[PDB]
Amino acid sequence: ALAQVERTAEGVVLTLPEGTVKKLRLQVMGERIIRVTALPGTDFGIVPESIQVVAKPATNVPFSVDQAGEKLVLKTSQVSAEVSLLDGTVSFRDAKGNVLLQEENRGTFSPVIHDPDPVDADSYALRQEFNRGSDEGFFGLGQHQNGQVNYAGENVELTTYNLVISIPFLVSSRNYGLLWDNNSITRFGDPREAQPLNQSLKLYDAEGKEGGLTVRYFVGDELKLTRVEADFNHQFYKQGNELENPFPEEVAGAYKNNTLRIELEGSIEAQATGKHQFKMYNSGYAQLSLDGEVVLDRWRMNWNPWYHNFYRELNAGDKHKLKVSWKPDGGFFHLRHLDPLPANEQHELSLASETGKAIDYYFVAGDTKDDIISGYRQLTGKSVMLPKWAYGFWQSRERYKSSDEIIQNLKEYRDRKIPIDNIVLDWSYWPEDAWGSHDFDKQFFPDPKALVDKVHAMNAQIMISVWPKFYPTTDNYKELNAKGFMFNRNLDEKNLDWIGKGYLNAFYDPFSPEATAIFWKQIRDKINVHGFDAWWLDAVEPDIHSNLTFEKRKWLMTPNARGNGAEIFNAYAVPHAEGVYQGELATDGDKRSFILTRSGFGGIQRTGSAIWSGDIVSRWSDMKDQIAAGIGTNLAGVTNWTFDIGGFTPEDRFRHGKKGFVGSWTALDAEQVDEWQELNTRWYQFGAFVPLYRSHGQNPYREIFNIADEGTEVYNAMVWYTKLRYYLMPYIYTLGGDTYHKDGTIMRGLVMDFPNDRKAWDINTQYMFGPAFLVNPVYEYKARSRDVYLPAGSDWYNFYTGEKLAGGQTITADAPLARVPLFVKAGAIVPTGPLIQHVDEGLNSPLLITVYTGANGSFDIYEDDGRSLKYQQGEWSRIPLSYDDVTGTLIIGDRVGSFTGMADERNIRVRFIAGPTADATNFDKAAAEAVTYTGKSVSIKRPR
Ligand SMILES: C[C@H](O)COCC(COC[C@@H](C)O)(COC[C@@H](C)O)COC[C@@H](C)O
Ligand SMILES: [Cl-]
Ligand SMILES: [Cl-]
Ligand SMILES: [Cl-]
Ligand SMILES: [Cl-]
Ligand SMILES: [Cl-]
Ligand SMILES: [Cl-]
Ligand SMILES: [Cl-]
Ligand code: NI
Ligand code: NI
Ligand code: NI
Repeated sequence: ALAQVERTAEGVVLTLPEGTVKKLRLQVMGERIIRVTALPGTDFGIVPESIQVVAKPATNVPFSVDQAGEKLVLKTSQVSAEVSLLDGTVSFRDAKGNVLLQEENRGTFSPVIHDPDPVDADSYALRQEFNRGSDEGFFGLGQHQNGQVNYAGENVELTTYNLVISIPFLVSSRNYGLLWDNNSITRFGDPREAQPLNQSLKLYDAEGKEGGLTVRYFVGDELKLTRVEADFNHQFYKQGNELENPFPEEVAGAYKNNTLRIELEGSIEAQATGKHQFKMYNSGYAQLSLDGEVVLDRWRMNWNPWYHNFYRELNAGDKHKLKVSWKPDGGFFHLRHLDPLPANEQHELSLASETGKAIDYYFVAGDTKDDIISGYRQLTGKSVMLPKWAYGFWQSRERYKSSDEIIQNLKEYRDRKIPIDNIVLDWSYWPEDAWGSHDFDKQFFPDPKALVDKVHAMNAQIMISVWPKFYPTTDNYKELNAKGFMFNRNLDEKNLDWIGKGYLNAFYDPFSPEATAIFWKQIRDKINVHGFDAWWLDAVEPDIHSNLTFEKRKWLMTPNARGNGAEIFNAYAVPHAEGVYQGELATDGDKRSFILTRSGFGGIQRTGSAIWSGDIVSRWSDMKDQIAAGIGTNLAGVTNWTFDIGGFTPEDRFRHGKKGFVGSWTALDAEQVDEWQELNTRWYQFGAFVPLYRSHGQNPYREIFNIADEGTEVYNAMVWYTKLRYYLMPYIYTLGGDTYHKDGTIMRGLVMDFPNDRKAWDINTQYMFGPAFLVNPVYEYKARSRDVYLPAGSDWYNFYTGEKLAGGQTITADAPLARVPLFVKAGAIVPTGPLIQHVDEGLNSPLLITVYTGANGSFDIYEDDGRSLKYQQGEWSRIPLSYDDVTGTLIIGDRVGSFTGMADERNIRVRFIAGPTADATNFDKAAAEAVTYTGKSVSIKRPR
C-alpha cells in the first residue's frame, strides 16, 4: 500500500499506512532549505513552537511536485527531495542529480528514559539515521572540549555545561548541512549515553581475578585501603557539597584536606571487536594508562571536571592492563565507556534526542560552507552587528574589587600605550546578602555612574556581570516569584552557594517573554541607568548548583514555561539573551547592545551575543582544545566566540606560593615564572586571532603588565600582538561587518576554504582567520617550532618575513617564543590602519593596502560608525579592492554607500608582497604607492 499525499502551500504531507510514523511533512523554507518532520501521530500541532528557528515557510519560492510510481519528487531551483511512497524516507539531491543526504529509515521512536520528571504520553526518545557507508566529513555541532573537528565516525554528546555549548547545526564535507531542531540533550554518532566501565567490559583486578578493578587509597604516600570495585564512582554531589558516593572513613578526611590520592589497577576485556570509546571524567590530577602507555594526562580545578576521551580498537577476548592515578584535590571522577555500535550503524550519520514529539530537522543545501552557514542564519536569525569596540582588546578579572581598581587598571594600559577598548566588572559588586538586587555595595562601588563616566572619559567601554540568580530575600526575587517565574526546587533542596556561610538561591525561568521582560526591567532600572555598555550574562546553562547529576539539573528546571527541564536542557541561553536584547532595543533604538554569555544554542547570534568556552584551565591541553572548540562553534553558524586567554583557573602552584597570594608575576615562586609567562605569551598570540580578543581569569592577575615586566621579550610579544590586532582592525571589522551583511564566519575550519583537500578536514590545530590568515597556535610548552600543514591549491607567505611557500605540504614552521606561525594565502588583500589605542581612534583612518601576489584577489573593506543601528538603514560603506595577478594591477573601486561621520577623502597607500622583505610587518614605514582616494575608482600597478 502506497502513502497518501496531500499537496500544501508549503510542500507535501504524506500519510503512511503502516509503521510508528503516521505522517511525513516537507516544508519549503527557502530556495535551499527544506524542513522534514516525521510525526508518530496525526496532529502536527503537537510540535512546540521552535526556539532556534524564527523563519516561516517561504511564500515566494517556486517549487514543483511530481509523483510517479513509488516515488514523489519535490524540488526547488536548488534542491530535489525524493520521497519513498513505500516508507516515507527522504533523499536529497542537488540541482545536478548528486545525492547529498539519504535517510536510512523512517526513524526510531522509543520511550523517554532520561527525564526525571513525568513524561507526556506523546513524548519519545528520537533517532534518525542517514548515509550509511559514507566517506564524508562532519563539522559544526558547536563548542566541544575533546579536540574534534571532523566528527565522522566518532561520538559527540550535545549537552550543555560550563565548558560545552550545543548548537545542533551539522555541516558536511558534501554540499549540505542540517539543523536538528530539538531542545533536549542530543547525541551525534552513538545514540547511547556513555556507560560505566563494567557494563560492556569484563574487568579483572590487579591479580587477574575477574570482578572489578583494584582500588588503592593513599593518604600522602601511605596506603590506607585496598579493595576491588566494579564501578569506581565519585562523579557528582547529590546535594550541597556531599558526594553521592562518599569515600571510606579511612580516607574521607584526606579527601577534604587534599592529601588523598588513589590508584586503579586491573585489566579490561572487550566482548565485541571494533572501535571502543573511553571517557575519563575528572577534576584534580588524573593520568590513565593502557597497555603500559599513558593515554590521558589531565588536570582541572576540583569544581569544574569534564570528560577526557580517546577511542581505541579492541578485539573481543583480549586483556589490556589499565592503570589510573588520581589525586582528587577535592574533585570528582568517573570512568566511562561505549562498545562498538552494531555493524551497519558504525559508518553512518546518526542523530538522537532524549525527548520530543517528532523528528524535526532542516536540510540546507550550499555550494560552499559559507552558503550552508547562510541557511543557518536564515533559519535562526541574522548575526546582528556587534559594536566595533567588541572586536578590540578586552581586559577582565575574577575579579576587580572596587571602582578604583577598575579605573587604575584601565589607566595603566593607557599610560603604557597598550591598546584596549573594554574592561569588565565580574560578579560580587552587590551587598553580600543581596545577590539579585542589582544594587552596588557602597563600600567598594560607591558611585556606579561615576565609575562608568571615568571609563568613558578614557575612551573605553565597561561590561558588567549579571546572573539569572536571585536570593529569596530580594525584592527582585519576590517580584519574579509572585508570577511563578522562579525555579524554587533549589531552595527545597537547600543548596547553599559558596559565599560566607552559604546562601539559599534560585534561578529564574526565562522560557516565557513575560519573565524575561521583568528580568530586563530590573537590570534596566538598577544598572542600565548608570550607562554600562554591555551585559556579561553568566551561568546561563543554567548552573544553578555545580556538580549535581545531570538528572538533578533537569529536575531543578521543572516545571518551566515549555515543560520539563529535560525538554529544553540546551536552550536556556537563547530566550534569556533575547529578553535583554529586546529590552535594549526598546530602550535605545539607535545604539548597538552587546552581550557576552556562557551558553548558547541555535539562534543565539540574533541577540547580539558572543559566547565563550567558560571556565577552562591554565593548561596546554586546554589551550590546544580551544582550537577545535572555536572551529566547531563557527562551523555551527555562531561566529562571535572567544575564551579566557591564559585559562580561567590556574593550578595552585601559580595561584600562591612562598609569598602568599599571587597578584603580579613577581609573587610567583621562582620556578613557576617561566611556564606562567610562556603559557600566557602563547595564549595571547592565539587570542589575538580569534573572533573576540579577551584576557580573563582567577589570580594571578592577567593584565599584560602583571604577567611580565616592561621591556622583557614576553611583555614585548604580548604588546606586539595587541598592537597588531589594532593594525588589522580594518581587516577584522570587515569580517565583523560580514558576519551580518554576508552571513560571514570569522574563525574558519580548513574545510571551509579548502573543501577539496581531504587532509585539511581533520586538522584541529590550525584555522583560517578571515580569508587571509592561516593561524597555527603553539600549544606545547618549550616548543620553538611546530608542524604546519599548508593547504593545497594555494601558495602561502610567511607573514613576518615574506617568504613564499607552495601549498600541499607540511613544514616545520619556526615558532620562537615571541611569535605564532602565521601564513598569508596568496591573492590575499589585507588592509591595515595606523596604530590606535581603541577602535574609534581608527574611524576614517589612512589605509595601507597590502597585496600578497601570485593569484587574483578580492576584498571589500566594510566601514560604518561602529556604534549605532543606522547600518540597518543602509548607513555603511564598502571600498572594493580587486587584484589581477596577470596584469599586476590593484583596483580600488568606486565606494559603495556612505554613513554619518564618513570621510569623503581617504589617504590610501598600496604595496605588493611577492617574496622576502624586511618590511613585511613594518606597516608605517613600508614602501608603498600613495593615493588620495575620494570614492572614485583608481588603479595601482605593481612595481615592475
Ligand atoms: C569550592 C566550590 O564551591 C567551588 O567554588 C568555585 C568558585 C568559582 O567562582 C567563580 C566566580 C563566581 O566566577 C565558586 O563557584 C563558581 C561556580 C559555581 O561557577 C570560587 O570559590 C572560591 C572560594 C575561595 O570560595
Ligand atoms: Cl604621548
Ligand atoms: Cl581619545
Ligand atoms: Cl585615549
Ligand atoms: Cl554619556
Ligand atoms: Cl589615544
Ligand atoms: Cl586618540
Ligand atoms: Cl586620545
Ligand atoms: Ni558615557
Ligand atoms: Ni598551596
Ligand atoms: Ni584615544
